[PDB]
Amino acid sequence: RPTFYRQELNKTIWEVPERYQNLSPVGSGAYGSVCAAFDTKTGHRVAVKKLSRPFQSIIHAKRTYRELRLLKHMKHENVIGLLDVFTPARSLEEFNDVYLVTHLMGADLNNIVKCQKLTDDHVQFLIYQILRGLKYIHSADIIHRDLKPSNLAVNEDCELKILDFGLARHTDDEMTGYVATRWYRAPEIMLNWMHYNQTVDIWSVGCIMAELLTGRTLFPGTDHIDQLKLILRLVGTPGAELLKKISSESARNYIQSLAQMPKMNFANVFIGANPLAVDLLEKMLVLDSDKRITAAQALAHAYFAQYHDPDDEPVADPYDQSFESRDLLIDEWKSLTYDEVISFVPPP
Ligand SMILES: NNC(=O)c1ccc(-c2ccc(Cl)cc2)o1
Ligand SMILES: [Cl-]
Ligand SMILES: [Cl-]
Ligand SMILES: [Cl-]
Ligand SMILES: [Cl-]
Ligand SMILES: [Cl-]
Ligand SMILES: [Mg+2]
Repeated sequence: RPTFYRQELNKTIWEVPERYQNLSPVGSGAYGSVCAAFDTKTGHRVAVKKLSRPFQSIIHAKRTYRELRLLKHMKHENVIGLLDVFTPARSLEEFNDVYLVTHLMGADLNNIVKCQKLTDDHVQFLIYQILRGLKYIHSADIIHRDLKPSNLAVNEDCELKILDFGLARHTDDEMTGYVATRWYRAPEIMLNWMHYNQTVDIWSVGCIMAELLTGRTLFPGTDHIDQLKLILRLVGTPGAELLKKISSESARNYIQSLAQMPKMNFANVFIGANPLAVDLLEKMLVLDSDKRITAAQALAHAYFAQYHDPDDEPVADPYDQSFESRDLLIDEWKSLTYDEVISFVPPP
């Protein structure tokens, strides 16, 4: 067991191993507080996140266990990994606090979209890396659920990592009105007309790719209905083949009210873009999710010819998510979390 030291930073007690020095607050949501630190064991600048109220309810205790399981599993160059996890508790009986340690990220994709002149080569390399990471995530039967520019870390060498997996955290208030939190969601998820599946992440990749090519949000809706109208004007209203599949009475009802529109010509929307970029966007931005390109299929598209290496696009170890359908008490979720903290082995 390492030695721990205590300090107060912005009205919060931080108790951390001596290896972590020069702690400085960086931000805080309702999920926890975050400090930047220097890790003397590894030489890395790190983010230390102290969870807030990790075991306050059954829903909160399960969410804590879900986040720790997911971060312990992810071992890939284009996905955030777990450097360390610790608790100052010496036993299950005094266990209350959980701290998570990752590499400190600087710029997100939001920063480089607003500010930099992107070549076609930049767009190829950035979207290649998102798809390489997503092939890995989807091979474990994990859905990200919240891909958007602020959840993509990028360095000076244009190297990218996926972060901030959806933990089923977002509220109705957070999705309301003119908000980036909704602009990258697939239309069938927008109003819960279908259950989440991994094809929803490819829709988000299409919205990010369009925004790197134009410098502008693809579907900046002022509310759910305005955003659906922007989507259907580009990709067309449902055809007979898709209508047949639509199980939700709610959806077919509102959709039959709208005048029919054809799919637009994407070469006239994305003026001057590489024709191979236009072709790949037509394969991602398909209303019928069964017909979208997969991450594994997209990596072999001629747009990525310069970067594609089928011997260096790895898949994940199997991931057991059976806990998701399990009914447990707060203290049982807390005991499972404690076992995962004490069994952690750091990376090489
Ligand atoms: N396999 N797909 C489906 O079961 C499904 C159910 C609902 C939809 C859907 C897609 C776009 C709009 Cl606008 C409305 C509904 O797709
Ligand atoms: Cl230490
Ligand atoms: Cl990492
Ligand atoms: Cl504790
Ligand atoms: Cl964003
Ligand atoms: Cl597993
Ligand atoms: Mg985020």
